[PDB]
Amino acid sequence: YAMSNVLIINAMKEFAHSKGALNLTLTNVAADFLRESGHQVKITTVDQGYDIESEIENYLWADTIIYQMPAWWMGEPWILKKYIDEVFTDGHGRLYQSDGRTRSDATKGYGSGGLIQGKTYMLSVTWNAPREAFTDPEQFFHGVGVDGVYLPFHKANQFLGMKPLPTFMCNDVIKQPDIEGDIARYRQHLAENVNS
Amino acid sequence: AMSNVLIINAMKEFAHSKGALNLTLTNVAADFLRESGHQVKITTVDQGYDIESEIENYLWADTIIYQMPAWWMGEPWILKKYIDEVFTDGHGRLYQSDGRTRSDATKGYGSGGLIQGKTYMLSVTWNAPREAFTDPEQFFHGVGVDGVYLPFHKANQFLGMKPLPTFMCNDVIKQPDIEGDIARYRQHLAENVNS
Ligand SMILES: Cc1cc2nc3c(=O)[nH]c(=O)nc-3n(C[C@H](O)[C@H](O)[C@H](O)COP(=O)(O)OP(=O)(O)OC[C@H]3O[C@@H](n4cnc5c(N)ncnc54)[C@H](O)[C@@H]3O)c2cc1C
Ligand SMILES: Cc1cc2nc3c(=O)[nH]c(=O)nc-3n(C[C@H](O)[C@H](O)[C@H](O)COP(=O)(O)OP(=O)(O)OC[C@H]3O[C@@H](n4cnc5c(N)ncnc54)[C@H](O)[C@@H]3O)c2cc1C
Repeated sequence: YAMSNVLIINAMKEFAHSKGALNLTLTNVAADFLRESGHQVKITTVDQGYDIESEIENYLWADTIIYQMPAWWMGEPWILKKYIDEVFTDGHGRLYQSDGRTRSDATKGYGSGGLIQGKTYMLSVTWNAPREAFTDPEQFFHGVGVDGVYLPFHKANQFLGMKPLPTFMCNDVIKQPDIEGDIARYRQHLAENVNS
Repeated sequence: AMSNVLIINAMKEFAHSKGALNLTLTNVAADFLRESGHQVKITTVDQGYDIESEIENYLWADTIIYQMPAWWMGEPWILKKYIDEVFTDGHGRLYQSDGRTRSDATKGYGSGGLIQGKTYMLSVTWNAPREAFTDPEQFFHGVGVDGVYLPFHKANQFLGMKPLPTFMCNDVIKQPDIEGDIARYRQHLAENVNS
């Protein structure tokens, strides 16, 4: 005997042709909308630094983890890979227990040794690439979709026991900025997938 | 005319990874390739690097081999940092654009590379068993090692390069097999890197 607890991990970074403003904006849009909607929200700003232990506790507290990030060389910026390499690993015993296999039947069960089953996660990504690069079979990603491109990132999260919510993506963000459209679409996405 | 080979060793001592298998395989490749007549250069990512020198190394190389452990389903963060710095700073030399240099912006993404003709190869070490990649009911839904490494492949292909077949060692923690790893890797190099 409110709404779901949400942790937003903002992986914005000012570097070369990325200035981090779109990712900061979408982080704030989600935080404000979700809070308005009744969710408690915590925000981690990766590039600013973080306390590994606190982050592990944040995952345990969260019902849903949103990764807000730009696309850097087809995936997460290095700062976010460092964050999971530190946080997930140090989370051994609390976020996951094992690889889910037995030495007895070693070919089976990989990825079933998580401890945070029940929690969900969602990718919110920003790309210079057009949406068609992911869906047109003759284009760069051979039709595998955004979730095919992010398959290893998805699987790192699923190894802990989590399941994904549908991915949100903004495309052509450099050549054809559409902040108003991004915000409207994102609010709609959050209303459908994160609010319940 | 054996290919110039750049080996990028992304080993890192951290938590349960001691880096020894990746260092061993880096050496196995360097020695075998040198004996076979290739010029070889080695970048040890965790020990540090000069970005300009690395850009020059890619231009020098005919084939780039990434020797790396699997960390959270992919490359260690140090190697993602290496490409985020080197590939980006290499704009104008390693790649020119995203390939959309004419009116039709929904098309051509990834065709703006500059190092077409060069090849790259992944040499990876995993605790996961080989069946996790191939058995359709297992974790990776049968997409294979190259499906798991899709984004890393595509980062390299955006520069214009094409892959050689991937080499993988599996169950490296619970069931080490250094002798087998070495024999299999030499065979893989002979078939794919030697010409
Ligand atoms: C190293 C590196 C690698 C990359 N690799 C890839 C890749 O592999 N694939 C790919 O598709 N892209 C890639 N890019 C592009 C990258 O994805 C984009 O730069 C990033 O998504 C932009 O997000 P940002 O938060 O940095 O926004 P910013 O760069 O700050 O802003 C982007 C645009 O949105 C506008 N904007 C942002 N916020 C607001 C606001 N609140 N109001 C009005 N306008 C706003 C800005 O004015 C600007 O026009 C890469 C970039 C770098 C630096
Ligand atoms: C943060 C982190 C995340 C990880 N994520 C994943 C993952 O998502 N998926 C996955 O499958 N695995 C993962 N692992 C496991 C990781 O892939 C292995 O630890 C790595 O491949 C081992 O390679 P290494 O070079 O560090 O070897 P080491 O750890 O140094 O050695 C591995 C074994 O090989 C032996 N060995 C090495 N070289 C020799 C030699 N020359 N002679 C005799 N014996 C030798 C060692 O004694 C040891 O038994 C992760 C590990 C870490 C630390």
